[PDB]
Amino acid sequence: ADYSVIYNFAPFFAFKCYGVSPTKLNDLCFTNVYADSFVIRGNEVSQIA
Amino acid sequence: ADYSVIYNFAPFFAFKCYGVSPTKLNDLCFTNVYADSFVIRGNEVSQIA
Ligand SMILES: *[C@@H]1O[C@H](CO)[C@@H](O)[C@H](O)[C@H]1NC(C)=O
Repeated sequence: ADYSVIYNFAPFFAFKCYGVSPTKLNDLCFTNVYADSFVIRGNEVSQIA
Repeated sequence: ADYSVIYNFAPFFAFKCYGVSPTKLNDLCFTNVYADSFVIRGNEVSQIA
């Protein structure tokens, strides 16, 4: 997993991580990763938390 | 030093201060001030910390 290339795919501003830090994702080793994708409204982004 | 005129020079939103507060900068008296200027990408601003 190379998390330093994600910035080259989408025009977002910054991550928002809860249990870890965005800069420390290149050192830890996990068991499985899951990715969920969808489209919502502008003011409903704060509800994903 | 008058830090209330800085808002009239650049179209930024707000300060981001770490050791002090932006509203209390008119009272303290320092020894020297340094200013560094450059241009970076949009998503690399969060790395200046
Ligand atoms: C720096 O500040 C103004 C904005 O108030 C800018 O338009 C201009 O390039 C500079 N000021 C002058 C007098 O040139």
